[PDB]
Amino acid sequence: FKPETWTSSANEALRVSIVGENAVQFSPLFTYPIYGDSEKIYGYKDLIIHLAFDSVTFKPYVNVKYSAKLGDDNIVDVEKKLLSFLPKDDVIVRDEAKWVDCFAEERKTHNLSDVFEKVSEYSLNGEEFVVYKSSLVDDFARRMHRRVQIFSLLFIEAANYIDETDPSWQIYWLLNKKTKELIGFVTTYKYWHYIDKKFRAKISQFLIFPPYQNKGHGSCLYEAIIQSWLEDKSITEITVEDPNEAFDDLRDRNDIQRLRKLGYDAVFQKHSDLSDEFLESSRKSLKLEERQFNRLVEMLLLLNNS
Ligand SMILES: CC(=O)SCCNC(=O)CCNC(=O)[C@H](O)C(C)(C)COP(=O)(O)OP(=O)(O)OC[C@H]1O[C@@H](n2cnc3c(N)ncnc32)[C@H](O)[C@@H]1OP(=O)(O)O
Ligand SMILES: [Ca+2]
Repeated sequence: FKPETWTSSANEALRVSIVGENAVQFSPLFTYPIYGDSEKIYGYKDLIIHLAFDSVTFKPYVNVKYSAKLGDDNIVDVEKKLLSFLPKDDVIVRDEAKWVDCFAEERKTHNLSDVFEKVSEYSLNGEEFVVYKSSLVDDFARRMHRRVQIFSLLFIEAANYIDETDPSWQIYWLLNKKTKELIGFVTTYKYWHYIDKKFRAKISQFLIFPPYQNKGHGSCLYEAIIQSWLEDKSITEITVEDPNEAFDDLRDRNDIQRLRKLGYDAVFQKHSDLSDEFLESSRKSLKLEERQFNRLVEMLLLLNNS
C-alpha cells in the first residue's frame, strides 16, 4: 500500500505562476491558511495544482491534476478549497484557452491611470515604474485586490484577508510603466484615536511578487510611500503592522539611509547625547514611531561610535 503515495506537501503541489511574456513559475512559502496547519494533502497521487495569473490583470486560472484519488468520504476537495480563497466567479478553471481570451480581452480597457492617483515614479535597469494608490470602494480596485489578495496568505506568515468595506483602507499599486504589469502592492491603513483631521498611517501588507524580488523594488516602493506620507501634513505618525524578519531588514536599511541624507549621521555624533525635547521634535519631524526611532538612534550610535 504505502500511504505516502497518497500524501503530498501542499507547498510542493501548489505551483503558482505569473504569465506575461512567459510563465514564471514558483512555490508558495505558506499553504496552511488553505490546506491546514500540517500543509499536507492526503488522498491524491501525482497531485499538481496550477494557479496562474495574467501579469497585467491578474486574472486567475486554476487546474488540479492527479493520476488517482482515494474514495474515502473526508478526502478534501483540493480544487474547491483553493477556489474559496480566490474571487467568486472570476476564476477560469481547466479551460486554458478561455482564460487567455478573457484576459487578452480585458487587457484592452485595463487602465489604472484613468482611475488611480499617481504617487511617484522611478527607474531600475532602464525601465520606468509607477506607484499609484486607491481606495477599495470602486469596482475596479476591489476586483484587482481580490485577485492579488491570495499572495499575502501564500507569502506572508500570519496574514489574514482585510475587510474591503472598511473605508480606512488604501492600496498602493506598483506597475511597470510601459507594460502595465503589476509588480507588487501594499495595503495601508489611515486611523486616528483623538477644519481638517490628523491620522496615523500604517503599512499592513507589503508584497512584491516573487518574479520581481531582489531587484530594488521593495526599497523604492517603500521609500515612495514614506516620502509621500512625509509630505502629507495630515499624517502624524508612520508605523508598521507586525513586520517579519525580511521586512524589518528592509525598513531599517531605507530608514537609516533617509536619516543619513538628512545629516542625522552627524547629529548622533555629538558626544553629549541630546535633549529629550530635541529627540521628540526630531522624531516628530521624521514621522517615525518611537520604537523604530529609538532603534534607529541605537544603530546610528555604534555606526559612528568614536
Ligand atoms: C508589514 C509587512 O507587510 S511585513 C510582510 C513583508 N512581505 C513579505 O514577506 C512578502 C514576500 N516578500 C516580498 O514581498 C519581498 O521579498 C519583500 C517586500 C520582503 C522585499 O521586496 P524586494 O523587492 O525583494 O526588496 P529588495 O529589492 O530591496 O530585496 C533584495 C535585498 O537585496 C538587496 N538588493 C537591492 N537591489 C538588488 C539587486 N538588483 N539584486 C540583488 N539584491 C539587491 C536589497 O538591499 C534587499 O535587502 P537585503 O540585501 O538585506 O536582503
Ligand atoms: Ca499586532
